[PDB]
Amino acid sequence: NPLDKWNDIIFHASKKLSKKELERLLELLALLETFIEKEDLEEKFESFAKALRIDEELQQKIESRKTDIVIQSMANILSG
Amino acid sequence: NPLDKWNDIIFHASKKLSKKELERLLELLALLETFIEKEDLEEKFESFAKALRIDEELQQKIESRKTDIVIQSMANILSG
Repeated sequence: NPLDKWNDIIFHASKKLSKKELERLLELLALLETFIEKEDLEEKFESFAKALRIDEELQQKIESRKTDIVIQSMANILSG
Repeated sequence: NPLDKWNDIIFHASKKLSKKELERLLELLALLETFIEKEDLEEKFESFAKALRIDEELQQKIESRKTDIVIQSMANILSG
């Protein structure tokens, strides 16, 4: 449901603000991915990622992180 | 303009497919951020990021990476 609210805000904000926020996220993703390559960590990331299907603790940490991202995102849009 | 096409596809695909794709990206961002923390790389990432305003070469690499992300994203939506 926090994620539903994020989607609501994205799709109902002005096209100008939603576009800027999604581009911000795209750029951050690109930076992060590029950093991981620059530092040769790709295999390590991949392992760490598989865990999510099974590991309850990680699932909790990622879920908490996604909400933090949503909150920032929402703020950015409301902030203008 | 590649980014405009991404936005077009996001906002004009079914709400079901666009929501799933944006959630996929959110989860990936959360994984990446969490990984960087788990590995104590936060300061290093931050420096690497500042460069983007000035460094032509990085600007090119990130720009190429964003397009790759867009292409995958678009494919995901078209793929269903």
